[PDB]
Amino acid sequence: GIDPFTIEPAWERHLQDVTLKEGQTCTMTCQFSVPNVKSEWFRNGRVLKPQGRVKTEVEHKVHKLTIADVRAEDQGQYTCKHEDLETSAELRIEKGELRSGC
Repeated sequence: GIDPFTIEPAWERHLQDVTLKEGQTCTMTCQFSVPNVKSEWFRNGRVLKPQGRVKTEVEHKVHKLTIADVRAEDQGQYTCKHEDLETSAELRIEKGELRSGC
């Protein structure tokens, strides 16, 4: 028969929409079927570069975006794209005092 034991690129777990308060470290993850491959990150359409708060990590299949001490400006629907295949999630900073304090 077929039995595809080989793993063709797939966005099996799409980027997840994270909502948090400022100052927290973010980690937006997504599962790209291919082991140890890199991808281009986009924040609101813009190519994301791991500068300052941002760190671009990659696991076996899952790709992660680490953002230490996030701000409301660190939002911007993140898209993890590997050439052809892409995924996206809206990053949301909630925020302030009401329902976002202690």
